Amino acid sequence: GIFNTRLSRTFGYTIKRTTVKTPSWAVDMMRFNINDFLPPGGGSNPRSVPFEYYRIRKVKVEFWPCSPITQGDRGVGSSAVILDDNFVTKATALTYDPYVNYSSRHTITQPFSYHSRYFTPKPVLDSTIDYFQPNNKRNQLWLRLQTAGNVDHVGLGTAFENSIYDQEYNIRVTMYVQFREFNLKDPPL
Amino acid sequence: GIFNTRLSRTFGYTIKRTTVKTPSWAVDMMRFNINDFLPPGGGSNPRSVPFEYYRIRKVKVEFWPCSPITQGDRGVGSSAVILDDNFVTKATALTYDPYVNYSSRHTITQPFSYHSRYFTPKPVLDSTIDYFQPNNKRNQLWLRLQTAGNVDHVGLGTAFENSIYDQEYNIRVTMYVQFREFNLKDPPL
Amino acid sequence: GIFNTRLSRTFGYTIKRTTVKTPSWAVDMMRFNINDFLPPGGGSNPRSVPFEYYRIRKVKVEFWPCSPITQGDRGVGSSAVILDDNFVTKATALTYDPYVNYSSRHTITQPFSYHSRYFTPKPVLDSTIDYFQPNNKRNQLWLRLQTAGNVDHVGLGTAFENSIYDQEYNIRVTMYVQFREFNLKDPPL
Amino acid sequence: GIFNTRLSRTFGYTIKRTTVKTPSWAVDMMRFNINDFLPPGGGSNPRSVPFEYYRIRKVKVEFWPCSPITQGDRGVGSSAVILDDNFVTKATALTYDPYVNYSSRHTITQPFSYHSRYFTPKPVLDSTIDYFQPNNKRNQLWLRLQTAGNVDHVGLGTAFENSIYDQEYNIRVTMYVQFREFNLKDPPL
Amino acid sequence: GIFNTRLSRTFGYTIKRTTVKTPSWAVDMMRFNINDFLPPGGGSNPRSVPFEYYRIRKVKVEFWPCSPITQGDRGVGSSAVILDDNFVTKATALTYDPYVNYSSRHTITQPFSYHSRYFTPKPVLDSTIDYFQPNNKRNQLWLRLQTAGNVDHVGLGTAFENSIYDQEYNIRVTMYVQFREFNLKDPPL
Amino acid sequence: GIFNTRLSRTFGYTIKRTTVKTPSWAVDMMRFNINDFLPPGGGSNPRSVPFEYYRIRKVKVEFWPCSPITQGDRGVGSSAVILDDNFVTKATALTYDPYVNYSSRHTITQPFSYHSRYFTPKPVLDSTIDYFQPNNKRNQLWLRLQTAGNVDHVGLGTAFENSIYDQEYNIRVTMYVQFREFNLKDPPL
Repeated sequence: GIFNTRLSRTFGYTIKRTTVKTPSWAVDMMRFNINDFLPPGGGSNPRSVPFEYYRIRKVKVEFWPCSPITQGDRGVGSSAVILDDNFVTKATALTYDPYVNYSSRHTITQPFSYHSRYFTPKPVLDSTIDYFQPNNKRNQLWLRLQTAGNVDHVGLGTAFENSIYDQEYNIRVTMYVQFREFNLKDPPL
Repeated sequence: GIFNTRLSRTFGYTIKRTTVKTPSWAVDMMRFNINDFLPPGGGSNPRSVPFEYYRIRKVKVEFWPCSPITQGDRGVGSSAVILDDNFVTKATALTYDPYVNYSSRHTITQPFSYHSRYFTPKPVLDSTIDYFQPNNKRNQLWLRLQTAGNVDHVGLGTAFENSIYDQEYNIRVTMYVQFREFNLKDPPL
Repeated sequence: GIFNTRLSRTFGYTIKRTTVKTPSWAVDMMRFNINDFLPPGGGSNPRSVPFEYYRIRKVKVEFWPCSPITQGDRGVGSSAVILDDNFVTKATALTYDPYVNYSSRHTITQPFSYHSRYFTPKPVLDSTIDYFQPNNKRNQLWLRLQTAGNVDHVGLGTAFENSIYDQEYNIRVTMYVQFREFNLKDPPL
Repeated sequence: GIFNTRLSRTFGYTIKRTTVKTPSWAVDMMRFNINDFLPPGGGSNPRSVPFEYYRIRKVKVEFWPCSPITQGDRGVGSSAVILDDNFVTKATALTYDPYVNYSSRHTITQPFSYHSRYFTPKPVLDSTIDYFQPNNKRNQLWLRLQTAGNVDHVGLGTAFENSIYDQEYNIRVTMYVQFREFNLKDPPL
Repeated sequence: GIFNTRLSRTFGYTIKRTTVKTPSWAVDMMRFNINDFLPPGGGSNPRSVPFEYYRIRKVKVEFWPCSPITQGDRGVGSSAVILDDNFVTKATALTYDPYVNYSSRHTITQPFSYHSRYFTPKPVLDSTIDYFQPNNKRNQLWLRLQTAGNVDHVGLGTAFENSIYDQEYNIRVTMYVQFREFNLKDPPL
Repeated sequence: GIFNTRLSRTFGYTIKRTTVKTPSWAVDMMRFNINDFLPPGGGSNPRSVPFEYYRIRKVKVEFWPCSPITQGDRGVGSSAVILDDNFVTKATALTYDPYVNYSSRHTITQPFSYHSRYFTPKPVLDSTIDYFQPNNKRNQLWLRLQTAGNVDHVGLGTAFENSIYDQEYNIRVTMYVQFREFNLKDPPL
């Protein structure tokens, strides 16, 4: 019983100002979990979408700027796809862009420019070995939609060039999911 | 955002014994409401299936017998489709089968025989005028999936021939529904 | 060195009687392990079928009744396919059939009727995440035929309607397996 | 339930040295039994390959030398196929090669040369009459895989030319068999 | 960012002499890890090949002899492919060749003969269950190139026939690997 | 063993303000060396990319502005391709644009506009004679990837029109290189 749908979530991210003169970059990570998109249900149905299995097909991360088009001290960054839960260490002012030479690098124009990334994440099945599957719609694993313990999906790391002014963003993540085995429970009343 | 699924519900019905010698029939009615198939949800989602609109496409009423194949004093009844909420009055021992000459009559062999009816019900929009639509999948009205006040659908009346022995049945109603406009709400936690 | 064969096993299951008047259902689970079908071997060959690897292709669960065709208080249940080791909790008299709205539900006529289910199970690789593969004969994983520690396969849950009389069944599970790498060891004597 | 497989076995054979000056030959025989290739099983399965019937299709006898390529006093012998259990009498130093004029003679170069023979043996059904079947894959008799009393198959006799030095060989017999009627027994535990 | 290359490594293996008269075999195992082929890098690049992911496509094990062609007491052994990390126990003088009846057996002529094996190994993801994938270039899992903790690949076991003389070998393993996601890091200086 | 890849590097350039009223231009040069893109390696591998030879195919110089779109006193400049290491002398306020009549001149809109130049540089083999090759992918010379003494490539000179305000830029140079003869060294550990 397949049901392809779309789930979204919005949150903020700010790159604080720095008095540093050099071009330094601010590094951070981004994971994706389905608990943040799918709330708990009620009653005999533990989740709000009554299905048993799921598998995330795609994610769309949108960096919607919060800064005016008149803001100066512009910069240039990079967003890369990291499917293994080993990101570059979080840094405030690093002397280089680590994600620049990555094959999945897209340039981030800053601060007043929109940046989208559309990709297929991978689940963290074993963080010790960090193995994942290649892209195959027919062979992608089905995970279970747990009650409160779903596994973290992974796949984006960023590097933003710091500035004299604060750079704020409203980040909207949209997960395109595919469920299976409609499992609604209908007790009497 | 269409999602065709199937919802079921099971309950009992008994035709008590009678010392009456004549062939008399027991008349009863059967309505269908979605509250009995779809429970209330939890949180910001008032229902367990997160959709706004619905329309019932078909219903399958199954009279599963509870009586052995050795039971005597067998009989013959009738099930008809009544799409307007004006049934023959409920009777214990009526001297005739009212639903026998109906164009939608199917014979009910009793007591140890299975009887199915598969049809398209109609909602009770105005019980004073009792108007309904003909069968058209493209033009069928969409109703709202209310929280605790959904409208009764209608469409089956029965007439069972009484017997010296009690005739029990386990009735399984299956509604084939079609929802629209996925409306999940995901607050933080 | 492929060898497709067929292994069987027979055991009993009883649904005890209840004085409860309502229609209640008895819920139970069913797992499949190869230790119960393949005994230990002897000598340098740890198992009786001299192969290294295996993968279960199909299982046929047959509910052969033990009850006469004259037994009354008949009922109606459901059998569903559960490929993830999270079954509905075992219950003696539950007020509803949980497996009724499942997409893999087959109706169980009770008590004197035969019920078969033919499906492809999945192994329990990680019970925490509960991931499994879709059906693909060419890409199905090969497991190792361990000596005394094989992994449990999963895939059936049932719901039987209780009755005044005891409902007994002789359940015959047949696993259609596929082995690989003939590994017979022939020491002297 | 046919299962064609391959069973092997390795053992030694030595032609001891002789001070005799003349060219003399050492004669010996070679039978084949399935007890030497198939060990006893364990439990309710008396054999390690769980089948009832068998029939030997082919045998490959390989004389793998043990002697260096620098060894002198080389010689020339003969291997013939003897399907009736009446071999030339075993001799240490016979004044001629008895198997030389046989229609199934292959020359054995000695001592450091490989010799293979690939043929279809015959079972010893009656040693008094010594009757056997011609080669026909469709009409070949099925024998029973006994527990500890299988019948000897026959089909090779050799004649090695003696030498001043010892001539050792590691003989690897490979039987290509065909079983029938999978008969595994699975008691409880 | 795919880069198919070839990595090699050379090491020794000796089968010590034995006074035992019988034909006995020496059993041993062979695993493959990428730490032994890929050294650690320097600086911000933890490895010498600047890539993130890898997957081993093929391995070529070459037994290059160290013994002269005049060496006697020759023998015959077997090399088999064992993709599950459960080898025959290491033995000094075992009375039989365990790997002889394996479907992946290749004969090892000893002592002065070259033996190659070219196959696709499998990683040890779970040693408890010992599951692996079949050969599929498109669906083969990508592992992470860890810093100092890579997972052992597996796939060869051997059985060498002992001798009066020591049998030495120089074993050259060549792994044909496929990397992904060039991840060079270029800090200033 | 060819490997085409892409190496990047980012740095700043500022055109300081001037009280001069006339239109004057600021002249500067730009060379390219591979030491600034490829760091030193570690151990027996002197460089981080394990190859012997290289040849630079293309370079992309990107002038990413740092100034707001509201900045006035705009200007117009020129960027030209200079493949011989004899640039116009560096000047702070020159009374004309020297690179304006060059055949390889592209107009630089200032200050808030992006300027890219994509071309094929040439190495400085002899600065006394200053000879270079025409563009030919098949005949381009292979240089050696030295340890700490690589030769400077050349090919861009600029002329920016001065302003009352400071004009800052973040310059991102991307070199598209082609290596040869994979030369990884793997000592033991």
